[PDB]
Amino acid sequence: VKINTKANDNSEEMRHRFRQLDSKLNDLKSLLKEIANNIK
Amino acid sequence: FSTHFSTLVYRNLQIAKNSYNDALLTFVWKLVANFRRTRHPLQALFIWAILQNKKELSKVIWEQTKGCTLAALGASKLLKTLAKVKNDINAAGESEELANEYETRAVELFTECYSNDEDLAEQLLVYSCEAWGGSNCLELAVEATDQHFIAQPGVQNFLSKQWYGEISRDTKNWKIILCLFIIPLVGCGLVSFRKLWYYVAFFTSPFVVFSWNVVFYIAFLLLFAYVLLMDFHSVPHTPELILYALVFVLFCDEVRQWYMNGVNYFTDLWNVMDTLGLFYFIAGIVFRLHSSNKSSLYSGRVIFCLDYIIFTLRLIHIFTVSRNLGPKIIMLQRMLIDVFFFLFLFAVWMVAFGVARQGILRQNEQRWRWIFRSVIYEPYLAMFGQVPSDVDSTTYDFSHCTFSGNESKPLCVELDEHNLPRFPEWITIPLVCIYMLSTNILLVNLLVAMFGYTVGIVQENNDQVWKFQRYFLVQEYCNRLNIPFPFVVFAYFYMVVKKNETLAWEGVMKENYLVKINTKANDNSEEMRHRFRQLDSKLNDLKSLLKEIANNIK
Amino acid sequence: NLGPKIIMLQRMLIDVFFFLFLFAVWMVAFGVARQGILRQNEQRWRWIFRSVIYEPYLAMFGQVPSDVDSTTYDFSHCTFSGNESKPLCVELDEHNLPRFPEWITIPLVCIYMLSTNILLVNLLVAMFGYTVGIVQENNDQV
Ligand SMILES: CC(C)CCC[C@@H](C)[C@H]1CC[C@H]2[C@@H]3CC=C4C[C@@H](OC(=O)CCC(=O)O)CC[C@]4(C)[C@H]3CC[C@]12C
Ligand SMILES: CC(C)CCC[C@@H](C)[C@H]1CC[C@H]2[C@@H]3CC=C4C[C@@H](OC(=O)CCC(=O)O)CC[C@]4(C)[C@H]3CC[C@]12C
Ligand SMILES: CC(C)CCC[C@@H](C)[C@H]1CC[C@H]2[C@@H]3CC=C4C[C@@H](OC(=O)CCC(=O)O)CC[C@]4(C)[C@H]3CC[C@]12C
Ligand SMILES: CC(C)CCC[C@@H](C)[C@H]1CC[C@H]2[C@@H]3CC=C4C[C@@H](OC(=O)CCC(=O)O)CC[C@]4(C)[C@H]3CC[C@]12C
Ligand SMILES: CC(C)CCC[C@@H](C)[C@H]1CC[C@H]2[C@@H]3CC=C4C[C@@H](OC(=O)CCC(=O)O)CC[C@]4(C)[C@H]3CC[C@]12C
Ligand SMILES: CC(C)CCC[C@@H](C)[C@H]1CC[C@H]2[C@@H]3CC=C4C[C@@H](OC(=O)CCC(=O)O)CC[C@]4(C)[C@H]3CC[C@]12C
Ligand SMILES: CC(C)CCC[C@@H](C)[C@H]1CC[C@H]2[C@@H]3CC=C4C[C@@H](OC(=O)CCC(=O)O)CC[C@]4(C)[C@H]3CC[C@]12C
Ligand SMILES: CC(C)CCC[C@@H](C)[C@H]1CC[C@H]2[C@@H]3CC=C4C[C@@H](OC(=O)CCC(=O)O)CC[C@]4(C)[C@H]3CC[C@]12C
Ligand SMILES: CC(C)CCC[C@@H](C)[C@H]1CC[C@H]2[C@@H]3CC=C4C[C@@H](OC(=O)CCC(=O)O)CC[C@]4(C)[C@H]3CC[C@]12C
Ligand SMILES: Cc1cccc(COc2ccccc2C(=O)N(CCCN)Cc2cccs2)c1
Repeated sequence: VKINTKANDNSEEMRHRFRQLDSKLNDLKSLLKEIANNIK
Repeated sequence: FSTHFSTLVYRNLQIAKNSYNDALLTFVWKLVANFRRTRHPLQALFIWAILQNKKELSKVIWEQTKGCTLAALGASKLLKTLAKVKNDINAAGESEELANEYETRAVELFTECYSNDEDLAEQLLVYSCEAWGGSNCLELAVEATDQHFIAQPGVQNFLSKQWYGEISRDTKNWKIILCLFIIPLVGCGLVSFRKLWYYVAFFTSPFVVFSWNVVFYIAFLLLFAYVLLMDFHSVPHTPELILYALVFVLFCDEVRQWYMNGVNYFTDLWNVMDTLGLFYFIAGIVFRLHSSNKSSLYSGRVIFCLDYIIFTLRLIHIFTVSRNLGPKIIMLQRMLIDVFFFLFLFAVWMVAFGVARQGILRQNEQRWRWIFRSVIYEPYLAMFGQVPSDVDSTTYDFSHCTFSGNESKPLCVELDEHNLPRFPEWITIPLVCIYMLSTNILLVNLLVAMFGYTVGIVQENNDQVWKFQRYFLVQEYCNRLNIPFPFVVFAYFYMVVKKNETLAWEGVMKENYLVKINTKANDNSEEMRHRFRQLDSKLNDLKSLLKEIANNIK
Repeated sequence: NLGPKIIMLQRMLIDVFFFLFLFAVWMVAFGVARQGILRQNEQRWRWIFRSVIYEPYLAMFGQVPSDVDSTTYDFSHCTFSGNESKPLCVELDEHNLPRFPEWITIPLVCIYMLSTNILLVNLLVAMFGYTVGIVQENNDQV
């Protein structure tokens, strides 16, 4: 477990979090587009 | 080649070829002259681009040539020789850097090749050149003193396999050395032949020939010493005739070396030493044959003694391949400057002290031998811990000195009106004390410190130089008849009386090496910014589409 | 306290062997040359080795071989024949004067002393210093 923690201490998860946020934003944009299409 | 070839570069190349010349310079010069006035067009283009200092274009052209290691080695040699003639300071760095870069490229490519298949790598190494420069990779690296390429594990392993010959490289040295003495032990399984026929295989190995030559040289030295010390008479006896016979074959080998090579053969120090030793031996024989006159015999004996010193000092050179003493012997020649500095300081102090003491003790010696004896020899002996003496009146005695120069004794000290010595001790004694302090202690300790620093500094690359010299010696031994020294005269007399899969594999490994370099460069892992920019552009496009949809709705 | 140093002691054989090799080469050369140019046909092995090896060996410790200069040479210690247990007398010429020239013997001994007593010992000191510096890293482990 200590070896695994030392390996994971890279702290590169920021890129993964940013990618997840971008995917969520894309999903929100798609939902907004669908709502706009439904309105018209 | 006719028009786009730079005129300045053309003139410089012409001057270098006409002035220095070399096995490769002549070839490139002739090719350039022919084109201006196997065809190998890629090699010609590579040379044209490299002679004009086009690093990137030269690298691009290099990736297309079939023989890449040989081309890189030739390029490094060409750049080094061109820089050796250049006078501009700025270009001297650029040419050296480019040559080093190409040498590194060749080293890396050969390391990649050897790690895949040793046999094919060795075949490529021995692969003869198709008139690229008239030589293969090893010869070009040697002529370009590319020590890195010769010091890498693959070339050293190849040289070791060639050196041990048929005998397996994984054979204990002591076992083979023991088997050398007792012949019948070779039949037994003590010695391997992994690589009757066994005898020929054992005796054709240059290792065994070298060992036998060492044994015979030691025996020759023993015989020489015995003749000098115990069996020297007016008329030479059988042992001295045997000694002359043994020297004759060495003289014949020296003449053969003079014939194969030329005046360049005398550039090396040890060849000069050998020639001087042989000439001294001949002069000693000439003096000795005058049995009637004893003075000639004594002169011949002295000449033989000096020649014996010369012969004996060569063991240091011959034993520079043992792999334990070799590196230290190689480093030995790296400490001349410290010795010269020490000798300079010591000589200055010696002259000053000797002249002062002789002047303040004795007047008008008029004999040169005693002048130098008192001025140089006695102060020189102080280096080893003995005081010059004669500086204090108490220990001085008049029995050893002579008032006149008729006898072979030092001149007596100047005496005053009362027949007492005239020199004052209160300046002589401090003088000798200061001289001893300066010479015996400070200088020796300073020399020790300088030797320590030099040893520390030069240990980094000593093994590389030793490996280069090992290659030289191994090639020298393999090049000659490869016969034991005492039995080479027969070979001389008889010979006088009577007398591309590899390139494709190299290209594939070159492509693999280029791909590896590209991967190493791309390992930066900076693509995250590009991915983020692409995501931002996609988001902007989605926003524009949403705005268009909203506009369409209203 | 002494253990690590004793352990490191066995790490300096190669330097000693190199020093002994060079010293032996020089010793043999100088001894043979001097014996040949001073005396002829000793015929006794013990004195041969005494003059060729032992006396030059003593030069390692700072004493000059001697017998190279005619001034200090005396005939009392030497014997013309080998009956006695003394070194053989130097070869004499027609006028009963020693025959060897000093202008080659003296430089020979000076060069030998310079090469052996000073250069070799200092080189050994330097090699010992380097070896001590290098091997101190893992001596405690051994
Ligand atoms: C005939 C009598 C008077 C001579 C006896 C003296 C021995 C001490 C000499 C004779 C031959 C010598 C050997 C001749 C050949 C070699 C091989 C040499 O080792 C290598 O060649 C290493 C090569 C490498 O791998 O680089 C070291 C010296 C050695 C053992 C010599 C060591 C000393 C020996 C045994
Ligand atoms: C003016 C008078 C005093 C004449 C003096 C001449 C000597 C100083 C010459 C004669 C023989 C020479 C030597 C022959 C052999 C050697 C060993 C050699 O040692 C090495 O080079 C070690 C490195 C290697 O050879 O691989 C260096 C030159 C030296 C001392 C030579 C240079 C100096 C010597 C003693
Ligand atoms: C006494 C007089 C009348 C004759 C002169 C004798 C010398 C010419 C001989 C006697 C023994 C020989 C030595 C026997 C053993 C060795 C060790 C040898 O060094 C090695 O074995 C290195 C091997 C390695 O490094 O592994 C070099 C030669 C040497 C000094 C030999 C060189 C010449 C010596 C001193
Ligand atoms: C650090 C180094 C360079 C200094 C050397 C220290 C001592 C070895 C020297 C310094 C001054 C010297 C002294 C200078 C003068 C004399 C008088 C001299 O006797 C005389 O006066 C000679 C005339 C006479 O009276 O007969 C005997 C030596 C002595 C004590 C010298 C002996 C050694 C001394 C103490
Ligand atoms: C009455 C007193 C105050 C006079 C000064 C006493 C000391 C300061 C003197 C006496 C002897 C001198 C020394 C005599 C010889 C030398 C070697 C000399 O070395 C060199 O300059 C290069 C040559 C070499 O290294 O041997 C340096 C100074 C030193 C130590 C001298 C420096 C000053 C010393 C110690
Ligand atoms: C005089 C003749 C007739 C008899 C021979 C006497 C020696 C056998 C004895 C006398 C005193 C002894 C020594 C007394 C003290 C010491 C120090 C001792 O070293 C330590 O104490 C190391 C301890 C540490 O490292 O902390 C090793 C033995 C030694 C040299 C002893 C070893 C043997 C010696 C020299
Ligand atoms: C041919 C003639 C001249 C015979 C010469 C034999 C000697 C050279 C032998 C006899 C006793 C030996 C010694 C017995 C004890 C020691 C101490 C020993 O020192 C160490 O190993 C220190 C490291 C440790 O022991 O932990 C090394 C071997 C040595 C010198 C031995 C090797 C050499 C000696 C003096
Ligand atoms: C740096 C080292 C290796 C060089 C040694 C320096 C001096 C110690 C040597 C160099 C040349 C030698 C000289 C060479 C020749 C002679 C003549 C010699 O006297 C003779 O001529 C003997 C015959 C006679 O006249 O009776 C006395 C020694 C001397 C001055 C030698 C004494 C010491 C000298 C100056
Ligand atoms: C008339 C003049 C111009 C002749 C040359 C004078 C000096 C350059 C000679 C005289 C004595 C020579 C020295 C005599 C002995 C040695 C030991 C020798 O050492 C070795 O090669 C290995 C053996 C060892 O280290 O002792 C190196 C050269 C050196 C300093 C010789 C180098 C050249 C020296 C200083
Ligand atoms: C003073 C003097 C003069 C000539 C020869 C020597 C002994 O030199 C060696 C001793 C042992 C092993 C090899 C050598 C050595 O290199 N040659 C080549 C010399 C190149 N000029 C001598 C050899 C003859 C046959 C095989 S080897 C010494």
